[PDB]
Amino acid sequence: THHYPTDDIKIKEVKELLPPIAHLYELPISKEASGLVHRTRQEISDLVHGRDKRLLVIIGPCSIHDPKAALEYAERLLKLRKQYENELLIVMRVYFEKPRTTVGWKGLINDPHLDGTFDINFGLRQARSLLLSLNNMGMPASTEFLDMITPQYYADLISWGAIGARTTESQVHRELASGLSCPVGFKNGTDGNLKIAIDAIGAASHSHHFLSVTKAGHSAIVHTGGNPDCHVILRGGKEPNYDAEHVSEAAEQLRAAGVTDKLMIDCSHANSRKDYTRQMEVAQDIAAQLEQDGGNIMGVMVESHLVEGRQDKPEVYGKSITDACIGWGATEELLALLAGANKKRMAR
Amino acid sequence: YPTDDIKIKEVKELLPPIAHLYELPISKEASGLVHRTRQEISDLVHGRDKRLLVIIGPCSIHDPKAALEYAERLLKLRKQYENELLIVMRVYFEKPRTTVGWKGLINDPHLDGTFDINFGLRQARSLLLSLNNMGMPASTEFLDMITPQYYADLISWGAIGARTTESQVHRELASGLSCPVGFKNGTDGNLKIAIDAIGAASHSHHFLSVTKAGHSAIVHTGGNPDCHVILRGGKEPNYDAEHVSEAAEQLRAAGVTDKLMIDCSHANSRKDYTRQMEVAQDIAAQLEQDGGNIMGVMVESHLVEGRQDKPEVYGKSITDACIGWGATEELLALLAGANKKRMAR
Amino acid sequence: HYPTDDIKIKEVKELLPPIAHLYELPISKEASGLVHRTRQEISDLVHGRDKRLLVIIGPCSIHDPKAALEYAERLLKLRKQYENELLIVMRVYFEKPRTTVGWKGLINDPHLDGTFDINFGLRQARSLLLSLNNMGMPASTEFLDMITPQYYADLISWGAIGARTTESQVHRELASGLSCPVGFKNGTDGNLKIAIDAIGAASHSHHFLSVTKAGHSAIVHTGGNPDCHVILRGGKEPNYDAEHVSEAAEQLRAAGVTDKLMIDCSHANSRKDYTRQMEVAQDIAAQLEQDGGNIMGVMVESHLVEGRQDKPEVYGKSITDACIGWGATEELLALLAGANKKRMAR
Amino acid sequence: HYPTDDIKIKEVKELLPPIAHLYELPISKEASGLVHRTRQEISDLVHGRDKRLLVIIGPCSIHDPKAALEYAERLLKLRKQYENELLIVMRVYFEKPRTTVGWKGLINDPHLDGTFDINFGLRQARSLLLSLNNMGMPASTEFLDMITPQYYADLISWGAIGARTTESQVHRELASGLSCPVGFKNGTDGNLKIAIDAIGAASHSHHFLSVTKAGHSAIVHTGGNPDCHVILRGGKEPNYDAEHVSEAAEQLRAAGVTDKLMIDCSHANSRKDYTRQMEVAQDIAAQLEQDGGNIMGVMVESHLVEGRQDKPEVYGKSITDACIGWGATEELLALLAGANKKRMAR
Ligand SMILES: N[C@@H](Cc1ccccc1)C(=O)O
Ligand SMILES: N[C@@H](Cc1ccccc1)C(=O)O
Ligand SMILES: N[C@@H](Cc1ccccc1)C(=O)O
Ligand SMILES: N[C@@H](Cc1ccccc1)C(=O)O
Ligand SMILES: [Cl-]
Ligand SMILES: [Cl-]
Ligand SMILES: [Cl-]
Ligand SMILES: [Mn+2]
Ligand SMILES: [Mn+2]
Ligand SMILES: [Mn+2]
Ligand SMILES: [Mn+2]
Repeated sequence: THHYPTDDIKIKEVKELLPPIAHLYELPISKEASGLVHRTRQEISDLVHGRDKRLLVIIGPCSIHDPKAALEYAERLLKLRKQYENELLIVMRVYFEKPRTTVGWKGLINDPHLDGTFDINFGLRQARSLLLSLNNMGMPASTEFLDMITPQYYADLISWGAIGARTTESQVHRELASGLSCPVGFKNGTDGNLKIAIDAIGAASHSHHFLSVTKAGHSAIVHTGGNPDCHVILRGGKEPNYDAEHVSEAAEQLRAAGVTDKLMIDCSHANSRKDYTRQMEVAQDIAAQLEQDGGNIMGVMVESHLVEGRQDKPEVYGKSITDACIGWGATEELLALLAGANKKRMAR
Repeated sequence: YPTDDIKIKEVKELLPPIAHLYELPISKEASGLVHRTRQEISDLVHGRDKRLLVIIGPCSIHDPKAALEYAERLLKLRKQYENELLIVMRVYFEKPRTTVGWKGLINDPHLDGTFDINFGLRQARSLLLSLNNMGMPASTEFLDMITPQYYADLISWGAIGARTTESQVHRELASGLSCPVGFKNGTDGNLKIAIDAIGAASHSHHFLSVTKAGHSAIVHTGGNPDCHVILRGGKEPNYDAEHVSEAAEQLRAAGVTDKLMIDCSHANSRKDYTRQMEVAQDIAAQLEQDGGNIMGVMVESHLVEGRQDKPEVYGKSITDACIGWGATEELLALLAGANKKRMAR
Repeated sequence: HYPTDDIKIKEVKELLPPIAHLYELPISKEASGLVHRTRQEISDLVHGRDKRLLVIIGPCSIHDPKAALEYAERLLKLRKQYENELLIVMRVYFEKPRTTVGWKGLINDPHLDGTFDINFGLRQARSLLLSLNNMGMPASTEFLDMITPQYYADLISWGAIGARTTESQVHRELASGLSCPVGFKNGTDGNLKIAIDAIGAASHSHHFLSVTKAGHSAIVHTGGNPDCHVILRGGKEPNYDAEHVSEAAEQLRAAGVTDKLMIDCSHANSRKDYTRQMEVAQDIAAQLEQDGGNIMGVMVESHLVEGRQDKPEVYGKSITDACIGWGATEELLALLAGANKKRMAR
Repeated sequence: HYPTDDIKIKEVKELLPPIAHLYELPISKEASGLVHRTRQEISDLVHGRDKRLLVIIGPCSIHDPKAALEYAERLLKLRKQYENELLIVMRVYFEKPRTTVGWKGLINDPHLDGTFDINFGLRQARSLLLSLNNMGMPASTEFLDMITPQYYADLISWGAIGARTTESQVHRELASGLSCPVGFKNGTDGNLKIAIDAIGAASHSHHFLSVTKAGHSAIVHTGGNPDCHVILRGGKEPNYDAEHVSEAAEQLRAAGVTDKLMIDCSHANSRKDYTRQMEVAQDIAAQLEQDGGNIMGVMVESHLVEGRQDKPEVYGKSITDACIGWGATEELLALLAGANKKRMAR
């Protein structure tokens, strides 16, 4: 050439996203939602720092692919949230995407129509809409943040947030966490590395900068204040790491690092060895721990839907199309089991 | 009750990419150097050419004057060894860290906690343009999904670091970077995350970023066919023939390019800069014997050797310790001679 | 350091960008067909290819979307009724420029209380414009600035540049890039030269500054607008009569631009008296019956209820210039249709 | 789906936001001081708190920054020499509006070749404006649209709204938020009322659409500009003489706005003849000697070299309106200095 091309050589298309502010204008957080979010955050902070011995329970589908079923799930769960409010602090898992190495559906935000149309403007509007409806009905929500831009669209509706095993060591994700309004859980690494999560809590506690967009949708540098409400999530690795031996080892490491030694345990994913029928075993092991001692457990995580298992196409209502989940009946047993176990712990 | 930006001190709009692009447009010559160098590196990744890519330079740039002088010296050697080595300057603006400390030239250019990013972005672009204009291609690590909009048009080779190789969004980024991309193996030696990254990054993805004009955007990528692995050590170093052979088998097994890069520094030197030469000597011996799966090396080098906590000495690192200029001359002559023998078979 | 920037500015507030409104209110297929078709139909009148009369008719200003829609439903019946003689397009002006303090219109101040809720005002304007086209009623508007068109010009079948801006270079540059045909009003005191010059200017390629659909400062490069014409709206004295029309047509021909024009029955032509709009229309009818070859359109200020009021108390009654009511509007349209039917039969 | 959007648009491209230019060319302390003081000094003249004569003087249009700066160096000596009698501010206008095709000025088309490199034009305009303020020469300009002021109004000590836009509502809204004092020109044909009306309007709070310094669609809420005044530039006939000044003053007083005004020596007051600016100046000088209490300023079109040329071949000679040369400028300023020196004895 004269001028050889060097910009966007491997880019098919860049399209504007509607700014966060457009979504916020259509769907402003209500007074009720605001109160629920503010309260639930403070309450979760109390658990993280050992000021309250109630058990945080992040529970719900692996991924949200159908708002209607999410809203029905929320209705059922709400009754249990209330029933168990003295023993457990129940928050719905509302993740819009499962990260994956191979190609496949990129979730409800990226691809709301489930057909590779990538209608993100729609997806983001749908995602905000659901999160607002959840908070309005009295069901707080949690989610995993996969990038540094989506939080501007709906983090104001999030009571608890996660950074996944594949990004816990990522500098920029730690930076993000240090500025999220909600408490944040850092999952241990894919193969069980706990150190990255312990390091992440220390890092995310401090002030940081990272790049994102303003609510008006423009390139921005963000200066964080630190997030003092971070904690570990044990989700297994090569072997599961839910039992008392592992919880006690993690707590030693946490204390040795001088960060909170209250942690959360995932009943699904690697701790269930990718088998949804084993989540109850994990919970039952956690129940047992809480009865004997369990001083370092502040939370658990469970993959649960209306209907159990999984499907590869979205044919059955309330049935996951990502990781398999325990159905509603087992959800009822699992929660009873945890509430009764924790009732005793709080009394001791 | 407030629920938004509870833990945010400030959100500040940046000058858009178009502003920096207006002040510092890529020149014709620089676009040719970038275009050519990218293809040349693609040829190494895909086994078309047997020159050895050498990504060499400071751990991190904290002073552009010293980087330009470094580049001037390096350029003569890039030219001298062009039939055996494809020399490209390491121009990394930041070293990621867990503890508190300096966040690099882009984030904090004045080295004083002022975080003058607009200036940092300008200075980074300015340096990269100057380097390309003098004949020196540049390489960098991309730590997020927005900075590439400011200066990726000037980068001939990019890296994704050990701590981000497994991150989905960073792989999605890699899938639309105009340059070839190296993925580093995990902090403790995990090669699979890099092998998976190359696979993921060869496909078309979507990720969020900004347009050149600074507006929140969705990016639809075409996939990046020119990705490869970088061996940078783990619990043990992984630079030797035995580790190379195992990585190459796993790469072939995965159906991705089995040509890789070996970092002489970081966890392969185990943070002793004086051990880089020893790693390079082992690499040289591999190239002389066979070394068919090696397409490149990485070396942390500066004008003056070692490191210092404050930028007192000119041309000396304030992040990881580097070999100095004399050792650099020796290492490059060494690798040139060894690869000459490889290429002749 | 002394401050020198924004010294007399209370506030600068970023708006929602056009793309935000366009996403909530995309133009429908049906509204697109109507807009596209009506612009071409008007082009054909402007250039003498069709002899139907363009009738820009409706409220002085829109202050109540409900009444606007009711007005449209009634007007639609007549648009259809007279479609062989008249091309009826609804007047949908959101603001009346004024010199003194007062309401700045439905876009700038939709709540009519000086809250200046512009985001709401732009949304409601777009929404009203979309509902109008969807029911079969094309819309017309005056563009007062260079940024508002990005929010709703896609919904506009005919656009005006008023007496106070016809001579404005930047408004001529705007007109040169508007998707719709454009009418330029003669000056406040009757100056026609500014409108003739405007047509010439607007037919050529220009640049002017605005925003992109995403809301970013932009330079706009236009193709030129071949479908501009003049609008006679009076001055010191009215200029609607055959003798004024005749002279304006000669001056248009001498400038090498279209000698087909529009006559406003209202404003300075009615001497600010809405009960004279019918007399102007009667004079126009008499011209169309005799010859009237240079008339391609008329403008009428019309509402559900006649007159004007200071506060919006009575439903369907103007809060800006006094308009004829619905009954008078039926008579005025019958008169014009009847006169033009005869013109078209020659 | 028929197309309805941007049908007659060739291209919309982003403009660098104001903040990009402000980052590269921040106002200096010195320039901020000069601007601040000069604006204050001019408001004093507008309201008759001081009796020095504002002289807006310089090229019709800027097409070459080098000549502009050279011109400024020469003017600076006389600005200093006459500082007790005259307040000399350089005319730094980047474009002359026109009806026919031709050069669209230094901002729109800095390369004088039809390439419309507007980013470069805005940059060059701000650059020149900053250099002028830094050397000690304050600057004045005409604002043609609602966006360009965001790029350099912080460097402007006096602004003009031209004859073709004085009646424009949006341009009055702009004026009401401009940090400098503003002169409104009488109409093209001599109409003074639009300018008197403009002063009233611009004194109040208004809204208008523009962009934020960051380059995004915005609504601007202004505070009102108390420092507006009329500029008499002729029309149907020259309006520089004592009788016309007296009529204008009476009319200003009746509208309850400042009866201090500016008289343009050029344009229609010179009958388009650059050799008559000295004659107008002489008439003004005789008024200042006798009484001239309503005069607060004059405008003059002046360059290094007299006359005009179609192509920018000769250095320092206008390619728009013909100007007096540097020699006649020296004579014209000495004349006005001496006459106002006498006026100031009363
Ligand atoms: N708005 C986020 C914080 C954030 C700001 C800016 C960018 C990204 C995230 C929260 O309230 O948690
Ligand atoms: N501009 C980048 C690709 C990219 C586009 C958009 C966002 C991020 C990265 C390149 O040429 O490599
Ligand atoms: N979008 C307008 C033209 C326009 C573009 C940009 C700014 C202003 C107006 C139309 O289609 O008529
Ligand atoms: N910045 C201008 C005022 C202004 C603001 C916004 C838009 C246009 C003009 C000044 O200081 O005079
Ligand atoms: Cl934008
Ligand atoms: Cl656009
Ligand atoms: Cl602003
Ligand atoms: Mn899952
Ligand atoms: Mn390093
Ligand atoms: Mn009216
Ligand atoms: Mn002139």
